[PDB]
Amino acid sequence: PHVKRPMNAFMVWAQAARRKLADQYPHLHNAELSKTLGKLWRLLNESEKRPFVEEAERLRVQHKKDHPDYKYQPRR
DNA sequence: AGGCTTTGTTCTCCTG
DNA sequence: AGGAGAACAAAGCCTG
Repeated sequence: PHVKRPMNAFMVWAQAARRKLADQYPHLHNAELSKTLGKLWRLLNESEKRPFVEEAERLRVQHKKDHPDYKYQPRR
């Protein structure tokens, strides 16, 4: 068994945004989508980012509670 | 199976 | 010393 990383603010926000974007732009692939998502992300300010920042932090805390002895060991 | 693409978090290396 | 560099979370498509 090999766990995986908790989502950060950007990833949490991109779940529902990618979706809405893919609707609007069916002809686009996730590569291109991601570029548009980037710009849309940095277009937000503190207040607009806060809920996802908070959401990434509770997700983060939960990950530690779920996996106490976890340690991130990326591959080479 | 793994690349393409993004941000943010966390890892593994270390020269002068 | 701390930071450059890269992995890896999400998505779904798509050759040989």
